[PDB]
Amino acid sequence: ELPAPVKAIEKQGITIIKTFDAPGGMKGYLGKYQDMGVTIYLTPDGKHAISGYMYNEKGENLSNTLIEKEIYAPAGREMWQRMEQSHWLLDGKKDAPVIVYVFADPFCGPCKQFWQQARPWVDSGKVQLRTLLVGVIKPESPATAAAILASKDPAKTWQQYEASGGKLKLNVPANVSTEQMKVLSDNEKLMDDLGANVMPAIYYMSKENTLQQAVGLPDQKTLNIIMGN
Amino acid sequence: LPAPVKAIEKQGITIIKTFDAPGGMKGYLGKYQDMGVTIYLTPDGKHAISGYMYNEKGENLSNTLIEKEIYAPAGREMWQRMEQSHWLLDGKKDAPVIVYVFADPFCGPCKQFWQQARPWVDSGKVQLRTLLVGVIKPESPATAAAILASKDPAKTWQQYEASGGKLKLNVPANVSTEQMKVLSDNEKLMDDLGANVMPAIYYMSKENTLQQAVGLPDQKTLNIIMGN
Repeated sequence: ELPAPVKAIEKQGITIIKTFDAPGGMKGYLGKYQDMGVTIYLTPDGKHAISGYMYNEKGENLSNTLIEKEIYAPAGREMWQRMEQSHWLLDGKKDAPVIVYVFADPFCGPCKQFWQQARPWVDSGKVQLRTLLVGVIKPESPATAAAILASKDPAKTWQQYEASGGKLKLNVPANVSTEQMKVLSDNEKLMDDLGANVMPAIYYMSKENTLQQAVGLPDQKTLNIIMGN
Repeated sequence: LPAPVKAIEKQGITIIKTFDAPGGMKGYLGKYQDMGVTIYLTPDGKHAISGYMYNEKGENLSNTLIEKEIYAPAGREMWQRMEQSHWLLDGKKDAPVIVYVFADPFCGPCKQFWQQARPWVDSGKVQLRTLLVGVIKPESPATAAAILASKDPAKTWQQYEASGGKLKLNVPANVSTEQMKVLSDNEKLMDDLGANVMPAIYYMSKENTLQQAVGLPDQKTLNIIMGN
């Protein structure tokens, strides 16, 4: 179905997703190479095609913009909304401009270190952390997570738990209640879909409104990026 | 962070996580713009290599890892949402290759794709699972609902596509509430997937990552959709 120059580019290992309208009398083709988006532009003469990246007068990489909006953004918007709708615990001001979701377990050492790393931004009102608790690392992870979900102020209990390094004493109930069992079960199902079993599993949005991830304790550059610097 | 890795960070790489690599090497998974990157710290601890690691059998382990950690997760939730929808089966229920397609009764390219798929569907290798929507023409909703309302909706849809839309239908007095829900749910999922042109085709790669094709596929894309 494809113009010959585009078929030649196909043979270099590119699979075509869709056509699109491009500037300057050029027809666009969006494709993938090993799951990375690629853009191809058919020239006006119709007898040549260019595989590469298009830039505009303002210096914007329009090919990256298009690949982000058409390939990556839809799955990211959906995961972001799913986390938004889950039972997360608030850490920081409800009006903090930067939102960060974190999967955490009570017996995760690195989760508490990341909790400490976040304090300067959280305690200044810049970032809110939204924790999705799971109970998967240790045998008592489910009950311990359930005990904090059961407390009168779960979000405050979680802060005390992380700040104290897990030394905070709890009243653990006779069993995980059906409501608490649902929260934990849903949170691990969202964690599984996201592909990280190591914690903290940190999710945040790029300036391009694409979902980004950090797993384990971030280094200084990744931390500063997560926190919106 | 080890100094050679910090130098690579300054080239525009944001690190996601560490991982274990062969031979006393530590791995770092990262991104450059939209691109997944692997970095390997040398045993001496004083050098790092940004690139792709291969094993004796010739597998690109960096690509395997980048696919599993960065790309495979993005697809799963959309895939299950399509599975849970009210799709119509075209082919064997046990066919190993599953292909979802958003389609409208008045989409011309959808019927051409339906024809292209016949060799794989008829062989039992591929099942097409059609998510009907009613968006193209004023009569698209009523016609899609009529097909959902038929005695054997999956068979009516196949006959409808095979006939180029000439198949005559029994039209009901209105769209039922369940049919209306099916059409509305399918249209909202299609919107979330970001493609409004049809056929909008969704399928899984050999690497278990979600892929999309929009419009009538060319020969190479068709072979890939069908699992060749």
